[PDB]
Amino acid sequence: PLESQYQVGPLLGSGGFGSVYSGIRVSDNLPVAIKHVEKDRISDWGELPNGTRVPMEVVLLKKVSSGFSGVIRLLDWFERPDSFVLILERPEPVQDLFDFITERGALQEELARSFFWQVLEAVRHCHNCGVLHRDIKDENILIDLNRGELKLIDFGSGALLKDTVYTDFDGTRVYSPPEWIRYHRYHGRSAAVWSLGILLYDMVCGDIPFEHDEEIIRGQVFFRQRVSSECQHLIRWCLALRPSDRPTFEEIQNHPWMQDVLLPQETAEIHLHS
Ligand SMILES: O=C(O)/C=C/c1ccncc1
Repeated sequence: PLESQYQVGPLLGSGGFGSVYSGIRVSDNLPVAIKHVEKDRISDWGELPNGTRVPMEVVLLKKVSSGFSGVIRLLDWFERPDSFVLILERPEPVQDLFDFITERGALQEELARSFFWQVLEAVRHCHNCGVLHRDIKDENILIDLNRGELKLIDFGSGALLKDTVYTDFDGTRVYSPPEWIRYHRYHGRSAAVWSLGILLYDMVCGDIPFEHDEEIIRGQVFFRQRVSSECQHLIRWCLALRPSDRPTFEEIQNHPWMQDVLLPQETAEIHLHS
């Protein structure tokens, strides 16, 4: 069973992740996303509770699979001779944060607060399940427009979470920390916080703060839009040059700028026009 089980639709995305199609589960007309990954382009693999050799991506997705709606749910997968096919949940209507920001410019702080908070809950969920996403960015975040709920997608650059140093990286350079640029070394959590600082800046300014390696290393933050003093403080904190000067997830969520977040649904009512 595979072709009879899913009705394949139009292509959604095409990148370093691969080829993702809109789909419909023939069983109950459920909206799905059908992701194809070529074996030759897969650089690291693991194994399941019993399992054969599957892509790390599948390992990581199964580990964060649950009722929690903050991380994309892997519903099924198939192995073909030269590829793996991932059946993922698809919200509907949906828009990714990159497209959302492109369309609307810098986000109001209240909306950025709601979105960032949900990103924080989702990443914490990953870390708790032993999974490090390592490609946190606007493109890897879907917005369920009706419910006001965000979903982390694309675990294709991820790894098991560990407390020892990482010497490999294949996420997005412009979201990577100065210790990666300068040394090819990072730790998971502190590097995740850095990329979260980039994302937050992206939300409130409508573009990322650094384009080139030298800017990343210099770590000097210029605000191109009006941003409140506390948000600027949180952003600069996440983007501290020294990894150990960065806030913990707890400190991020305790920060004064993070107080009084909207519920996702209150968020959709106010900012998503539902
Ligand atoms: O996990 C991914 O790489 C992509 C997931 C996804 C889910 C719904 N729509 C588009 C992409």
